[PDB]
Amino acid sequence: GAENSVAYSNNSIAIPTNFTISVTTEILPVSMTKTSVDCTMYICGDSTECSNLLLQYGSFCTQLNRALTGIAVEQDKNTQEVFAQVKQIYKTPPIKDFGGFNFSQILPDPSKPSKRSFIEDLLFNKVTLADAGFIKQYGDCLGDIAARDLICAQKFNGLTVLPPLLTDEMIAQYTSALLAGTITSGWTFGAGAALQIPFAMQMAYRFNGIGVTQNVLYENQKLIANQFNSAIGKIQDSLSSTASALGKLQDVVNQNAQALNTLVKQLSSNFGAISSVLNDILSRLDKCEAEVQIDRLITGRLQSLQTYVTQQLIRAAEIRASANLAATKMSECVLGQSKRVDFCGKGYHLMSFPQSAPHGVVFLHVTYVPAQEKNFTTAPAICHDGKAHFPREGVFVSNGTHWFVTQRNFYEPQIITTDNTFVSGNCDVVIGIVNNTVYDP
Amino acid sequence: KSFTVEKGIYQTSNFRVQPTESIVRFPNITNLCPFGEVFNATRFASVYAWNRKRISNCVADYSVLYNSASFSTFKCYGVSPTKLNDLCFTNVYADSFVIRGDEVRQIAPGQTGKIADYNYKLPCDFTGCVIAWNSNNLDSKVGGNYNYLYRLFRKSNLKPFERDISTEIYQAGSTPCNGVEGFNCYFPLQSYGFQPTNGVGYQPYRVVVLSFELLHAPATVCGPKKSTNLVKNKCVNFNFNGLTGTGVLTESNKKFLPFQQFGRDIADTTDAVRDPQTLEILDITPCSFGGVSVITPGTNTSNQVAVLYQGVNCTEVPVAIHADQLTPTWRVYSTGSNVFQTRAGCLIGAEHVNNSYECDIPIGAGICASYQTSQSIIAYTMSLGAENSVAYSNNSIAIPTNFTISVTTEILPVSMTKTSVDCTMYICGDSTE
Amino acid sequence: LGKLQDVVNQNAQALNTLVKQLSSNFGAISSVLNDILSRLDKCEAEVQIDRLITGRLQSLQTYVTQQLIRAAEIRASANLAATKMSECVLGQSKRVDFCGKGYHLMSFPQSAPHGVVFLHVTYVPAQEKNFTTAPAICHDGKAHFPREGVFVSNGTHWFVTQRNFYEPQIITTDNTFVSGNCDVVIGIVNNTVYDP
Amino acid sequence: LGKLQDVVNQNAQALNTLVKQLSSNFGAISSVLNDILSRLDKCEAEVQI
Ligand SMILES: *[C@@H]1O[C@H](CO)[C@@H](O[C@@H]2O[C@H](CO)[C@@H](O)[C@H](O)[C@H]2NC(C)=O)[C@H](O)[C@H]1NC(C)=O
Ligand SMILES: *[C@@H]1O[C@H](CO)[C@@H](O[C@@H]2O[C@H](CO)[C@@H](O)[C@H](O)[C@H]2NC(C)=O)[C@H](O)[C@H]1NC(C)=O
Ligand SMILES: *[C@@H]1O[C@H](CO)[C@@H](O[C@@H]2O[C@H](CO)[C@@H](O)[C@H](O)[C@H]2NC(C)=O)[C@H](O)[C@H]1NC(C)=O
Ligand SMILES: *[C@@H]1O[C@H](CO)[C@@H](O[C@@H]2O[C@H](CO)[C@@H](O)[C@H](O)[C@H]2NC(C)=O)[C@H](O)[C@H]1NC(C)=O
Ligand SMILES: *[C@@H]1O[C@H](CO)[C@@H](O[C@@H]2O[C@H](CO)[C@@H](O)[C@H](O)[C@H]2NC(C)=O)[C@H](O)[C@H]1NC(C)=O
Ligand SMILES: CCCCC/C=C\C/C=C/CCCCCCCC(=O)O
Ligand SMILES: *[C@@H]1O[C@H](CO)[C@@H](O)[C@H](O)[C@H]1NC(C)=O
Ligand SMILES: *[C@@H]1O[C@H](CO)[C@@H](O)[C@H](O)[C@H]1NC(C)=O
Ligand SMILES: *[C@@H]1O[C@H](CO)[C@@H](O)[C@H](O)[C@H]1NC(C)=O
Ligand SMILES: *[C@@H]1O[C@H](CO)[C@@H](O)[C@H](O)[C@H]1NC(C)=O
Ligand SMILES: *[C@@H]1O[C@H](CO)[C@@H](O)[C@H](O)[C@H]1NC(C)=O
Ligand SMILES: *[C@@H]1O[C@H](CO)[C@@H](O)[C@H](O)[C@H]1NC(C)=O
Ligand SMILES: *[C@@H]1O[C@H](CO)[C@@H](O)[C@H](O)[C@H]1NC(C)=O
Ligand SMILES: *[C@@H]1O[C@H](CO)[C@@H](O)[C@H](O)[C@H]1NC(C)=O
Ligand SMILES: *[C@@H]1O[C@H](CO)[C@@H](O)[C@H](O)[C@H]1NC(C)=O
Ligand SMILES: *[C@@H]1O[C@H](CO)[C@@H](O)[C@H](O)[C@H]1NC(C)=O
Ligand SMILES: *[C@@H]1O[C@H](CO)[C@@H](O)[C@H](O)[C@H]1NC(C)=O
Repeated sequence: GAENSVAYSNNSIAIPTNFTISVTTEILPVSMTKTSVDCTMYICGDSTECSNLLLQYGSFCTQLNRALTGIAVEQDKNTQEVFAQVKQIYKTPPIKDFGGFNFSQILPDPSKPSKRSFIEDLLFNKVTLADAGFIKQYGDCLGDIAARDLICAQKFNGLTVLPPLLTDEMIAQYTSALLAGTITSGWTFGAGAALQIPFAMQMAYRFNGIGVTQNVLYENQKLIANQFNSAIGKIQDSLSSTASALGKLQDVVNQNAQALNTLVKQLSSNFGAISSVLNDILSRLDKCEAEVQIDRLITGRLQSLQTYVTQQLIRAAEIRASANLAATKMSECVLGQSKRVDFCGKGYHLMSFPQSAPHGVVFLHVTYVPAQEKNFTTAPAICHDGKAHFPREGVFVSNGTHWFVTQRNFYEPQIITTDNTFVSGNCDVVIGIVNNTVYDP
Repeated sequence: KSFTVEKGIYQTSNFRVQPTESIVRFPNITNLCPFGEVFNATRFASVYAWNRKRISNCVADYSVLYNSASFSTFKCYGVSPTKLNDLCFTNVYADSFVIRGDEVRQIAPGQTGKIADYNYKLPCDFTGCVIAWNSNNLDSKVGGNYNYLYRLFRKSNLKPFERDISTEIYQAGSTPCNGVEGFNCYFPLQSYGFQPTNGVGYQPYRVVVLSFELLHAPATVCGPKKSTNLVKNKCVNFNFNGLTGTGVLTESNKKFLPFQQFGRDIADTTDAVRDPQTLEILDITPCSFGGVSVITPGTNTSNQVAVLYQGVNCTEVPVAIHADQLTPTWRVYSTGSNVFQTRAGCLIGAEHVNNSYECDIPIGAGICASYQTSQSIIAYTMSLGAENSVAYSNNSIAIPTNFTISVTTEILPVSMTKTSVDCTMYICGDSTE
Repeated sequence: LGKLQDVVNQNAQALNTLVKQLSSNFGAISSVLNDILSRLDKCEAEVQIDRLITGRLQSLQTYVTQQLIRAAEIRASANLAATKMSECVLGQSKRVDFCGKGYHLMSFPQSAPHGVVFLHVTYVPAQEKNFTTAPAICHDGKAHFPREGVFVSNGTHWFVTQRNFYEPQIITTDNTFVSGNCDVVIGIVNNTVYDP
Repeated sequence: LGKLQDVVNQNAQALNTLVKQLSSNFGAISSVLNDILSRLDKCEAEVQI
């Protein structure tokens, strides 16, 4: 990266005088495809003799089905714990009098039949084969036999994709509830019932939270609002242009589809048998050698299924980790203001907004970034009349002529007074103290 | 694999359907095969000049051979002999010759000796079968037949199914003898002496090797079975050109090349067949369509259930499930009054309810089911929760005046059982071997 | 205590599945080593027993793999429990909904078979009242903002109140602070500020 | 720095176990492909391999 050398000195401080309000998009997978498998059909193409031979294994694919059902239940659990943080389905007021902040892009659009917002619509467009499962209805596999779609081969070999419990509309409704609570009630709708608060005052709370006084909001409200709106516009273009915006989700989709395709391809292996087709074996050999060849094939295909289930358990563990992270982010950044650094964006965290996405969630972290800075001459304390003065909040600063106190993250100089500072002992122990006079009102 | 099922929705294996009928469809050919020419021949060829005969447009009855001919050895590789009636053979060649009795063992894959290296070699990956019978009363005369010759010397062993009828003098020694006989170079072909009185191992044996390959090409030599009709749109035990399987056969649209009869998908199972009689194309599908999930309150509560079929259209459920092949206890669940078409699929056995409750048994796609009391199973779109609309205004604030001190229990697992395994005892029950 | 009982059940079920999987032939003539070793001589006993050994070793490998998955999950839960004990028992956590629904006061641990139980004691504001608010107060041309709390009105007079409890107190110099003139802030109202 | 050295050891041990597991017969006549391919003709070489 760019080599840099900060101009550190023992009495020089860089204080900001201006800021920016950034909006950072960041995307977490939450769930994956609730795959299910019929062991009998996959291993044996509904032939009686192979089924009879598979009968004496029995416990193996009982275990496999148990594992896959656990995975599916875990996926539903993941989605619920991420999105169903609350249960009171709040709705936005008809009036969007939010102090100049424009939420139309993220709030629901009632014109569309589905209540996805604009950004959620873009996100659902960016991921290609999200569903590719339960949507595929029979008859298409018998009507469009010419195309030879992968899903049809998966269905004919017992590999099905179960539908998620929460539909996209229901998840979007949860998201709308979270948004409405965030932008009307502040953080209080997580800690018990939802209160109400004017949005500008909620913003003032957040600014007071990140250690800058509330007044600079009121003094720069319109500007801040404009900045926020512009940031949203930048998101509305940034994820609209490129195609790899939602890579992390599309990769998950691809892994699941690829795994199923590898399984139906692995059906083509001999596994040491005379042929990979049960029908050839059962039409070319009498009972006993058919038993032994079919046993070889059964063991091989059961091994392939066990491999698939093991990889699915690995991937489900990873998705559960990501879903736990998403739940923590929704709890700590949507439902409240997080003091943890770089947990919810690059900069001091103001708020976050959730947006649904296919098999995942998207957080728009709105954050405060100090932008323009000025050098100043500082000193850790002030000696007035033999006693030392230290600031309660802020640091001592000088423009070259006079000294003031300033809050850490914004240049708001104000004259030295008794109430700005406090006194602790004589001024002959502290290093770097300077002389000045302290106004007493 | 237990009686007491608990409350929930379970994915269950497709045992409901059972086949009921068999279909045999063999080509309309009736010419009995030339058994007379390759078995009842006046004279066979010498082993070094073994005679190859194409065979096509046959019906391999081979019960006619039971009447007269008795075969000392009849070994079949790649096919179990009991199945030879249930098959159609594509590229059938008969390789006929005569040897002595002791060398009949050399007509087999992976053998070595005079016959297996210098005269007649079979490949390792040999599909086909070998017949040999003693012929002392035909191919041996007093004084000894010398019409049967074998190649005694060769510089290198033969490749499979390779003939070598050269008669150049074999230079055994290191001095070339320029095309004449004498010392240290011999005439390679030596004549069997088949007296009618010598031992069994020096008695002439006639051998025919039938070489063919199976279930990959248009088969012209068919078995002696009797064809039946074609039952489509119903899952049957089909036997097409010996390819024996079970499934539903339907019409299709594939541009098969003239030299192809079987089509295979990515899984390599056969999917497209060409009917031998009427040169059309058929597609084979399974008759367990796929997911059939069963929804139930757990036993110790009741014994009623519902059934979801994933992805089917509620109109076409009975044909995809093949309800006509099922018992009435299944046909009640195939279709009834309690039809519901979810985007997850078709649900039968529970009445749809326009209300919305926080739900017990999830089904999918926003649908849940529960066993309510009207003591049956209901299905509904699950309720997200209480709709609310906070009364936001730009100068109104809700401040609390009182509080509560709640205590919330929440439970985390920390450890699990420290299991240990002795591999030797588990795998081997303390047996030494 | 479902979450613990499920763990117990998974471990027991896994072991039961293993001893049940001992009953499989794995392509051998029988699933019993004694039958094989009493019906066959050396060489075919070797090959049948090798088939059985490979099958049972595969079953054991499957068991160990599933145990590793489950142990990873338990380690994740144990790391979460350690973090909760550190951040909520040993201290007061500001993270929202980490240690109960509401503002976190404390937590108490309790042991349990193969797990831990946290009693999170938390503060939940219960009864609320509407009020007319304003972000600031213009006294004599300058704007007044509260240090801690928000400006509130019951309809007649204005007070400052801490965020999470209605404790109104009269406007004074020490309750508020001044920043510039009162012609830039939106929503400011007029009132008088007591000076002691 | 045990926690890191253990990771290193696990990776090295895993690779060593793999190259040691190359020495198993797995029910074949021998664990060496060269022995199998020099003692048997095509078909039984196919099945052993
Ligand atoms: C702080 O930064 C903002 C820009 O991020 C400045 O606002 C812009 O100022 C220029 C000229 O004054 C205008 O042309 C722009 O229209 C303003 N941007 C917006 C979004 O309104 C602002 O002037 C800076 N404040 C200080 C004290 O320097
Ligand atoms: C919030 O931002 C949008 C711009 O993205 C403002 O303009 C709307 O843009 C959309 C799509 O371009 C149109 O469907 C709307 O008709 C536009 N609004 C109007 C009044 O025409 C939108 O106005 C902004 N919201 C507010 C309250 O100002
Ligand atoms: C700050 O002010 C005090 C007194 O005004 C200074 O203290 C004197 O410094 C001179 C420097 O030589 C000494 O000669 C005196 O003896 C000191 N008198 C006392 C009472 O301390 C002090 O030096 C000043 N410090 C700075 C950084 O300006
Ligand atoms: C096929 O014909 C070739 C050529 O005659 C044979 O290869 C030669 O065999 C002789 C005797 O072993 C050698 O002296 C030559 O060096 C070989 N020439 C080449 C180019 O290989 C070959 O042995 C014959 N194949 C069979 C199965 O008989
Ligand atoms: C708060 O008080 C000030 C002065 O008492 C008001 O300012 C005057 O408002 C009237 C309204 O028409 C104007 O005619 C005067 O020109 C204003 N004088 C000055 C010095 O500003 C102010 O309007 C009051 N604001 C509220 C919300 O009550
Ligand atoms: C001196 C005795 C032999 C010493 C060498 C021992 C073993 C290796 C040679 C093995 C071949 C044995 C003779 C087989 C002859 C061909 C038989 C046939 O194909 O018809
Ligand atoms: C502060 O001083 C250093 C060196 O004098 C200089 O490099 C730096 O640019 C100054 N900071 C700003 C914001 O100008
Ligand atoms: C520094 O601050 C004082 C305070 O009034 C001001 O008078 C002076 O002009 C300022 N000087 C510079 C260089 O900013
Ligand atoms: C700060 O650094 C300078 C030289 O780099 C030194 O002269 C000065 O004494 C230092 N300030 C203090 C309080 O020590
Ligand atoms: C065979 O021959 C006739 C004429 O090609 C054809 O119509 C018939 O369907 C075929 N099958 C049988 C059993 O005759
Ligand atoms: C073969 O020959 C014998 C007598 O020569 C005769 O009885 C028999 O029917 C013939 N069998 C065949 C298949 O031609
Ligand atoms: C099971 O049956 C017994 C006796 O009827 C009853 O006490 C118990 O509550 C039942 N438990 C469940 C889960 O149904
Ligand atoms: C099949 O499902 C579709 C819904 O997309 C429906 O329009 C159609 O009517 C159904 N087919 C029949 C025969 O009902
Ligand atoms: C349920 O809602 C549908 C659609 O409005 C309607 O057709 C049906 O009559 C309703 N049934 C009941 C019992 O309310
Ligand atoms: C506050 O005002 C709204 C509408 O005037 C009302 O619905 C709500 O009940 C009020 N809040 C309380 C605690 O009464
Ligand atoms: C509002 O607060 C003032 C402060 O004294 C009080 O006098 C008045 O009675 C209160 N009015 C209402 C409606 O609460
Ligand atoms: C608050 O909303 C009302 C109408 O909804 C509006 O008249 C009023 O001007 C708004 N308050 C401010 C400070 O803009």
